[PDB]
Amino acid sequence: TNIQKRFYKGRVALNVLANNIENAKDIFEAAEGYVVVGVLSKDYPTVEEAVTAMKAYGKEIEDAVSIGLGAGDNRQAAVVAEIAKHYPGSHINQVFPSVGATRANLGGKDSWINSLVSPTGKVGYVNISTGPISAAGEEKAIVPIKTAIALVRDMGGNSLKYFPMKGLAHEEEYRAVAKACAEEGFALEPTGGIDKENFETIVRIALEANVERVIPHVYSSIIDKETGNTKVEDVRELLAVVKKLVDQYA
Ligand SMILES: [Cl-]
Ligand SMILES: [Cl-]
Repeated sequence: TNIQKRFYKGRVALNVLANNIENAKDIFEAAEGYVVVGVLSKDYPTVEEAVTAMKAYGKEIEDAVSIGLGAGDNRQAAVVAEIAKHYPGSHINQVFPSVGATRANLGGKDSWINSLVSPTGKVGYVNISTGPISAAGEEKAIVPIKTAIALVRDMGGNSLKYFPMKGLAHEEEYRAVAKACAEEGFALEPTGGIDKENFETIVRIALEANVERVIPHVYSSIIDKETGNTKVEDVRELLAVVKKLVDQYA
């Protein structure tokens, strides 16, 4: 699988955004290849323009592209499902009820698809009502983490995208998600409010739980607003943290 070479020592792959193809190349070099680089569907008016762009970013970085919704924006879920017919990338961000469509649309090309599920205020339970119609309903479907993992697997997904975390604001809920993932042999992608000061703790929680594959997403906290570029020195600093941390689980 293409994404497997993106995990440092098989444990942690960074997910950060690229502003342009030069930024993607510089990020990929700074992360020593242990990264998938987000290109957002929202940034393009059509599926065709998105596909063209993503292939052009991919050409340079061994197709280590993460196909984005745009901060988990559920209106982009149908657009991402459609992009999947024409470009698999290495990694695809998707909302829970569109995972199945996206896997089918890949038409057998290898890729890794996450499933957006959200905190609920209830330790042990995730909100799977993350598509456009489901997110707009009066009640949400709030279910035990492991039942959500089982359903994601039935839809052809590889991981839980846990969002929005607001950093460590929901630490106890995140701890239980990490535990459930580890026990089910399933991958986890913490997202939302991750910065250079809470990055190590968030990843460590997952590793300590014994989650095998973790993909932390680090977005605007490492983006230089002057250029819109993800900062290369920040990506270097994050990889150094990843190595120091993972080298302890031998
Ligand atoms: Cl996304
Ligand atoms: Cl957040």
